[PDB]
Amino acid sequence: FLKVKNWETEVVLTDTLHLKSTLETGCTEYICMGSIMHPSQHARRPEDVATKDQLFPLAKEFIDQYYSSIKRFGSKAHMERLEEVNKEIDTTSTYQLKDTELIYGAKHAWRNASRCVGRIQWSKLQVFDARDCTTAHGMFNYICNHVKYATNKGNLRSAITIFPQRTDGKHDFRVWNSQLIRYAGYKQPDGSTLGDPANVQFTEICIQQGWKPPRGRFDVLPLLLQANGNDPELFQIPPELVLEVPIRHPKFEWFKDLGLKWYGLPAVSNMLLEIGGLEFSACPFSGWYMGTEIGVRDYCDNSRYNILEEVAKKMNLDMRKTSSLWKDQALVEINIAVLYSFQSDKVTIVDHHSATESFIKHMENEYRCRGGCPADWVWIVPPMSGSITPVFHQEMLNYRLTPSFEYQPDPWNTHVWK
Amino acid sequence: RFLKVKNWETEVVLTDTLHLKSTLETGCTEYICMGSIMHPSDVATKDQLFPLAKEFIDQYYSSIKRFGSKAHMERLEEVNKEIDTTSTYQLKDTELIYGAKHAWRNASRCVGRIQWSKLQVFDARDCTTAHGMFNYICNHVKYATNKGNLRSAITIFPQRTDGKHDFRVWNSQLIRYAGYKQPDGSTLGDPANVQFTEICIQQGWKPPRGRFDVLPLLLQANGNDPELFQIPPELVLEVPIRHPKFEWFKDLGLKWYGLPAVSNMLLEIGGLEFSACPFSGWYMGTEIGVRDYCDNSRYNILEEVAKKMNLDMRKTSSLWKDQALVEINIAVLYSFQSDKVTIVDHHSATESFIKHMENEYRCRGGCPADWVWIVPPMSGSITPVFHQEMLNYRLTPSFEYQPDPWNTHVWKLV
Ligand code: HEM
Ligand code: HEM
Ligand SMILES: N=C(Nc1ccc(CCNCc2cccc(NC(=N)c3cccs3)c2)cc1)c1cccs1
Ligand SMILES: N=C(Nc1ccc(CCNCc2cccc(NC(=N)c3cccs3)c2)cc1)c1cccs1
Ligand SMILES: C[C@H](O)[C@H](O)[C@H]1CNc2nc(N)[nH]c(=O)c2N1
Ligand SMILES: C[C@H](O)[C@H](O)[C@H]1CNc2nc(N)[nH]c(=O)c2N1
Ligand SMILES: [Zn+2]
Repeated sequence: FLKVKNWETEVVLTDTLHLKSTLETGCTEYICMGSIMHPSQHARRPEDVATKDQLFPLAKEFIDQYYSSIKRFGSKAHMERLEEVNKEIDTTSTYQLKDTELIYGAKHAWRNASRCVGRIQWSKLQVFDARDCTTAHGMFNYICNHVKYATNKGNLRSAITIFPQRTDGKHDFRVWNSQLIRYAGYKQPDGSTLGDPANVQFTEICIQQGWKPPRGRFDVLPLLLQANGNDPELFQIPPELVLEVPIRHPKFEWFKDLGLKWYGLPAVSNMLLEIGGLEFSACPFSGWYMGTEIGVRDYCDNSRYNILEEVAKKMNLDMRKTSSLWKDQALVEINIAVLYSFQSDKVTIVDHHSATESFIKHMENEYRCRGGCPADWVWIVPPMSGSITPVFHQEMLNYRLTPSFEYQPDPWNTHVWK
Repeated sequence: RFLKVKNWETEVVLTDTLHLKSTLETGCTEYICMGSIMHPSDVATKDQLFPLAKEFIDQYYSSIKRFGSKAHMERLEEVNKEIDTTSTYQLKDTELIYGAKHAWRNASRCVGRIQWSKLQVFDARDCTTAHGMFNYICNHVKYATNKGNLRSAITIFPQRTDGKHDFRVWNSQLIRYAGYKQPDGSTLGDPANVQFTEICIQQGWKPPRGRFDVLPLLLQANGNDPELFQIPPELVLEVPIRHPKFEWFKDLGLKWYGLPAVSNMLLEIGGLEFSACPFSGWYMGTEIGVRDYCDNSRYNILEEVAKKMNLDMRKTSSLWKDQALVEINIAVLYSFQSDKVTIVDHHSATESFIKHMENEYRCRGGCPADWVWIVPPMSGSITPVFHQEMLNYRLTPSFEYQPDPWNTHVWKLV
């Protein structure tokens, strides 16, 4: 047993779920790696060509968990499923999930994502089975339908589309984009950057693949889709599917003249979904934004759009010294505008006060029914106004449960072209 | 072996070898991280104390380029005789200074460590009575305050012996405002300090029952009952909080004290335990402006400030709390700088800490840092530390938490 305490309310919770932890965190009793971005390379099966004694134990564990989840441990269907997975592995070196197992696994990977403040929503996830896909054109069709369903004219719905699992590591399906909808970034001749600097490398690959860049500040990037290990292919998302929000301020009339906008649907497309030893290398998932992601990180990181200096100018703030807090003052105003703008256009968004409150409630729920909730304080606490949100004062235990979402390498570092 | 940390904003990568030198638990396991737990998890025997002392003496003589020297070997033998004959030993003055500075250098939660080697150490190990502790502390406050040009200092009282004769400052800081529960459930003054205020009152303190009453010192010498002392008011430097643009802000009636001086921690050097070791530096603005003034459980002034700002408080998404928070923190910094009382804003402090960290990695092989504490409680990602990977581990000498003394003291009178 391990207790976590909220230092604002004095609520103490007791964690037993961590006893089911599978993978190393990176920490030891002598060193804590809680702020390392990727602390551990402890995986569940070697790189590929997993033998029977390597894959079957992972499959048995997942099937066991699913059938226990539904109160059917030891049932005929459970025992039948085990022998079924045994035969498939024997005859194909892999196995295939039932539709129910796939949905269960995708929801539990989200439920297990310790870095995610949005998991109160975890069991409301629309799962699109795209395991019949064979080509980049088919991937594009599946993605377009995902975007259209999830956007829902601004009433955003959480969804995930699951493309065929990895077989041998040479026939991977991959979305080369980091998100389905991102803005381009361009290296200027003098040395500055136009657009989004995070995406300069990916933009150059698109350009180097034939994409004609409009060379603007908010150029929706094309999709670069790889099916069955083949060379990736470019597709333009139909603009009527890409919902965008112009950013204005409820007090500063001049704010709109900064020419800022952002897109409504965040859709992460470069993670790997791991279920029962199976690896889904293309599994784009989407929900909706917390305001700070755009207002604090996308707009105000120094290596991102870096707009703090410009906003502070128009606000006529004393920018001579840091102690005037001109950065902090402009940062607030920017995040007010982002929220006001989304809310004005009826595009789903959550502020960091409401999101963190919801997450404290989700923590309650999880400790009550499940005996714990893995949570990464470093990621859960919002990047502004940390201590006036409830999660700042909440102790959290972090451990790794399966199914899960994992990082994976950018495919241009590993793909051999044709 | 080596460990690498990366700054994701600059892509600077640093190599940590110093973590190999740690031999104290963090609390994490290989399968669970407790990096956000506030504290994870009578005194030492002869056999426990021998290697602890050896490691520290070895570290000291290595630091002065005298490892293996005749003086090094004689000091080890001298220390060993004392442990054998007395079950304990006494630090040399140079060792004490070195140890106190390195406890600071090793404090993984402290963002102000670029200053670590400029620490005035007051040796108070000859003190025997609470009156003596008062004198030592008044002198500390006066030296450290320096009419607003704050200087870092520590005063070190006698080390623990059998655990039955501890020296303790019962206060959590040397200067701190009282808090009073009211019968209607409200709180006057600082809610954080209600319990200690009650203790003082019971010991005979007559409270003014105001919003900013400087608490008395409650001082325990040699394990005796603690005794009350009033710090002379002219030694307590205070700053009235006003705002450079909101003329109404002064009418909030806010003030704070200029000298932060923590007095409830334990200083461990070579296995010796200094249970009374108050230390002082200067404030980072957010400590007062974000935590002291805006924590819901503290002075909790967000509502009143936001009211006077005419903000829409009907919905969170107006970010009225965030807007009021910045203005309060502007006022705190402007007020201290106008009165020429040393303070550091969080941007300047985090910037210096990154330079300190890099310097430490270059000259020492690492710098244990607790990201959860180093990142300021507001505007996190617009400071450089937010993007800095860090490694947390425990080196000694170190500052440690210890139980509040009223939970363990066995009383003597009547
Ligand atoms: C429903 C609304 C949701 C909200 C408001 C939300 C909120 C967030 C936020 C703010 C982050 C931090 C992102 C960053 O700093 O880059 C995050 C991380 C994450 N979210 Fe959620 N989320 C939502 C839905 C989902 C869904 C549907 C999934 C998957 C099915 C998911 C999985 C994850 C994962 C895996 C991470 C960790 C990312 C990483 O390690 O880089 N979230 N979430
Ligand atoms: C010189 C100026 C200094 C500054 C600006 C500074 C800044 C800070 C800040 C902001 C914190 C976090 C406090 C909190 O959030 O509660 C902290 C923690 C800490 N500081 Fe420093 N500090 C300074 C000097 C010192 C000195 C002189 C010492 C001891 C010799 C020290 C030892 C510590 C320790 C041990 C902690 C951790 C306390 C804990 O774990 O609860 N600091 N410092
Ligand atoms: N910071 C940079 N790159 C960078 C950009 C973005 C990210 C974010 C990674 N994660 C994206 C993510 C994951 C999970 C959730 C979200 N946000 C959401 N609300 C959702 C997405 C899908 C469902 S909810 C975003 C990290 C580094 C750089 C600046 C300059 C050069 S690189
Ligand atoms: N927040 C509460 N309690 C509370 C918890 C922690 C603290 C402060 C703990 N840390 C003090 C500290 C330690 C180290 C450095 C500093 N800050 C400084 N700048 C220095 C102090 C000495 C040298 S530098 C402050 C105060 C009240 C409560 C609300 C309601 C009931 S209790
Ligand atoms: C070094 C540090 O771990 C890194 O900058 C983290 C900090 N916390 C974060 N928290 C969230 N939600 N997203 C992030 O990208 C980061 N970055
Ligand atoms: C639960 C969490 O560890 C706790 O609230 C911490 C967070 N980080 C902190 N950081 C600092 N500097 N001071 C604090 O008191 C805290 N509190
Ligand atoms: Zn850890």
